[PDB]
Amino acid sequence: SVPSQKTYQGSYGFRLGFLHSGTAKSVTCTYSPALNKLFCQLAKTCPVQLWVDSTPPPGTRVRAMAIYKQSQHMTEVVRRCPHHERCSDSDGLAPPQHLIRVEGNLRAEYLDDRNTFRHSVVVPCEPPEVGSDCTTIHYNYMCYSSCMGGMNRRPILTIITLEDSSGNLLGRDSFEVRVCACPGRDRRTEEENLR
Ligand SMILES: [Zn+2]
Repeated sequence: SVPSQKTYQGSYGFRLGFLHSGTAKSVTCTYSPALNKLFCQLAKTCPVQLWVDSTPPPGTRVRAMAIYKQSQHMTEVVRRCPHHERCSDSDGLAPPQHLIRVEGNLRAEYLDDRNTFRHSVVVPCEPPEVGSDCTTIHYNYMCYSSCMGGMNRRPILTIITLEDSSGNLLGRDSFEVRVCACPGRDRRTEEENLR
């Protein structure tokens, strides 16, 4: 009833990486290592790096799923709010209910779990291009953390799983996400509160 969020590098040394985008008030996506938390604007590009120590087998995939961070909400499926699920901002592939989309990858698949009813988006695990040491997936988050009737100000985590071709676990990592109007200011504020 609750997906695991335990960090697990596995046999391939799987882990995420994030750019260093800063906290200017204009920034659209920014990652806080101190908070392990990504702050982003609605529907803007969120680059997430995938790092491995060795190449996983052909057919390996990478899945993203959101859960509520607070235990008392963790069994509730994270979905878009009653407004956003109806705003016809379809990209042609993502169901309108799904919070997390993958940008610019026609091989992305969206799953509505027949048992848990949770949403996820999965793509094939690509090898780095020549001259590159990692691969990057571009995610979009399609509701604000504040959306009423949806996340409703509750924080979420995104869980990224490296999977084999059967969907078995190879690796796992995660990060908190806040989708908000001013990620730079909010990151600064929360890092200050932590200090
Ligand atoms: Zn919304």
